[PDB]
Amino acid sequence: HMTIPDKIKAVYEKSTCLYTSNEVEAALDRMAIKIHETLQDKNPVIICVMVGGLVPLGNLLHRLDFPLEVDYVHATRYRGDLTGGDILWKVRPSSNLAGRTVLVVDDILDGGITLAAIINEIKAMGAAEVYSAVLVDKYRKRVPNGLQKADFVGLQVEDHYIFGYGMDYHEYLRNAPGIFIVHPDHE
Amino acid sequence: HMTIPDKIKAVYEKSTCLYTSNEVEAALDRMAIKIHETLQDKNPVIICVMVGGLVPLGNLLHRLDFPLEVDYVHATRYRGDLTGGDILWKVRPSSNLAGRTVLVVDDILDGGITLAAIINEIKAMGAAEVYSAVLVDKYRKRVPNGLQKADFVGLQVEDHYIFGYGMDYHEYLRNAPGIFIVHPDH
Ligand SMILES: Nc1nc2c(ncn2[C@@H]2O[C@H](COP(=O)(O)O)[C@@H](O)[C@H]2O)c(=O)[nH]1
Ligand SMILES: Nc1nc2c(ncn2[C@@H]2O[C@H](COP(=O)(O)O)[C@@H](O)[C@H]2O)c(=O)[nH]1
Repeated sequence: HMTIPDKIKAVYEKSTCLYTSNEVEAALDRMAIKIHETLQDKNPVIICVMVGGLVPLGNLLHRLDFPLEVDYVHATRYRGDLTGGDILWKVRPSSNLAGRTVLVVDDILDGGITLAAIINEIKAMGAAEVYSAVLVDKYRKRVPNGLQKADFVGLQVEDHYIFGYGMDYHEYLRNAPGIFIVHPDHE
Repeated sequence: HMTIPDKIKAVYEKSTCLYTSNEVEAALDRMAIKIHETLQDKNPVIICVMVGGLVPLGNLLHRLDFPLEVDYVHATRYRGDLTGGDILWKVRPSSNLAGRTVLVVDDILDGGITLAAIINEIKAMGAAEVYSAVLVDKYRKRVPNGLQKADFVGLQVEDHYIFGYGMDYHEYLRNAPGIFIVHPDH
């Protein structure tokens, strides 16, 4: 009977397009300019926040024209975890970050807890400066211990269930060419 | 003293453009079409070989039009390690891969030992099928131990020391918009 790949095609067919890939590229361009002005002379280590950060960072990187390094980090947060302690670390920041300017790049700012915990841990390693870049910002959705606002924001959105351009629908659909809203039948 | 940044800026100024960003886009386009025809129904897990595969994969992903999943892996190898016997794993393949069609994505196929070791460890996790994609193939440079041919290749190149589009020069220049060759004097 019915498969997961079958449901995924269906989810995609029922979805509503919120941003075309061209609009995302535009947002990525806007961010690049802002990142340039701030970080061009900082010799930053740009940290990809796995796995949501992958396609945004990939597309963003070649728009960045100043010396930089790349690294990555991976952390997961439980549903009911509001402190930031009790977040599972898959890939930790390194001591190499000590005395370095760091830019953290993720797909979405929601509650803000994952990214705050990640930033704290990067700081705990001795990073001179820490910035944050986010493709989408769910501006109406912070919680007290969350990273309140990000330094660089591609797009501002309402609380939709969204996917595409690195954002998953249950691990699928990171490859969808834009930002899509999940039909209420599929949320 | 001379900063690492200053040296990097200089290394980029003397560099020679092998391929433009536009050329790289077109390469990625070719790969996407071939990947579609091979894997459109396999429900693959596409696996990013860190950190070289990040920008190639990131750019590639939205070109792929079929159901898929994403994961990453990280293995490094000593140049003197002529077998895969002493590759040091940063991030290992998961058990979740058991019974799955897997695509491995990397920046460059050089000798092939690092790639073949990654494929083998993936196979050992019980993977059903493993395919390999690479942005650039140094076709002349293969060793007997390494992975001989890649299933998908973006571009074939001579043995230049190269960077850009995810490929580094001592961790730098992964952001260079295209593929570039270091000046002989570097
Ligand atoms: N795919 C998807 N993921 C989301 C959405 N909202 C939040 N997330 C997930 O939650 C993470 C951020 O969580 P926070 O710690 O900000 O509450 C993101 O990196 C992302 O994985 C959404 O609408 N779609
Ligand atoms: N930046 C850069 N990396 C290279 C080059 N040649 C080989 N490498 C690195 O070595 C890996 C290939 O190793 P092999 O498969 O030959 O053991 C690639 O994934 C890449 O990270 C090059 O010209 N430039």
